[PDB]
Amino acid sequence: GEVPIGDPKELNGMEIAAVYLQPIEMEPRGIDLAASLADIHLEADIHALKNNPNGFPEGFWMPYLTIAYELKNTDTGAIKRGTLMPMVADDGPHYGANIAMEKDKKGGFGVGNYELTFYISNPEKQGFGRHVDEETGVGKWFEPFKVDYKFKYTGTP
Amino acid sequence: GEVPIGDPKELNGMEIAAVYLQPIEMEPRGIDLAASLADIHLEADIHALKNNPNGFPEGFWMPYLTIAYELKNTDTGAIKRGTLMPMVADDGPHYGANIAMEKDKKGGFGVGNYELTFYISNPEKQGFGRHVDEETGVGKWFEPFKVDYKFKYTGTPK
Ligand SMILES: [Cu+2]
Ligand SMILES: [Cu+2]
Repeated sequence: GEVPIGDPKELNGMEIAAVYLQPIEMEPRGIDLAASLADIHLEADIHALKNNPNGFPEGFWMPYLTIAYELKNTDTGAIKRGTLMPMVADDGPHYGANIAMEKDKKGGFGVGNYELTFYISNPEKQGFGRHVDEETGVGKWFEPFKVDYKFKYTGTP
Repeated sequence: GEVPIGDPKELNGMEIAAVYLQPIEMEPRGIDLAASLADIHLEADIHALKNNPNGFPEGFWMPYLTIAYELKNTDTGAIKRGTLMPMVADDGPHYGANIAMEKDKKGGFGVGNYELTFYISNPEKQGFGRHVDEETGVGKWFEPFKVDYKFKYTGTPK
């Protein structure tokens, strides 16, 4: 039961898609917003394309990324920011966050039209290395980038 | 190319293999022992088995693991320890380190008989999360564990 967000993008060797579903319970506790405080779980699905230039096998999950988001209700003008955290669910690893929409104390994050932006930086920021020898080496990582989606939020699932 | 260390182990929903190669030039610089100062590149290859209890599809690389190693020359008694760091090569991600063997004059790390031990802790130690709700959740992570290999080190591959 995942709601697609906008259209997926292909860039920097990766497919980058967004979905939301109902709030989830994550361990370790005290990091992700508690399920009962949230209205959605937002996920970024990020996997390697064919011929990924940093050596990741097609379809592999892209690990050690730093991902921030911005969510804007274009009807009300309300904007929030946060980060997506790496975690695993029954359908495998992803980057996600529980997010208050209707339940956000500030208001303005209810049913309506939204723009979602991911701000993504490469794994080296988190100490992940790459071979650069002639035999087994791989190319440079992408510079930090953003991807943008548009979607209708129809209410908490 | 790659020299296999011992046999791969299937444990805790993962296949856990060890290999060594020639020393590898890594980026970013300083993230590991310089290739020129090393004799081997030690790698741990760790992927999900079928029916992985923590949600990982078969074949996927297991990320965010903490992998400490101990390498012991059982002939000489020489021991060294370190950690294998996550990185990617043209055939995919793994955990690795450049290691001085003959070049290490602080111990007897020459050609001979070795025991290699990996001490492996689960992704939660590095902040990686898991769903635990009924609908989308996965099983509990393994407690820290060790795997042991024996091999003959014959010098840098060439
Ligand atoms: Cu999640
Ligand atoms: Cu390596």
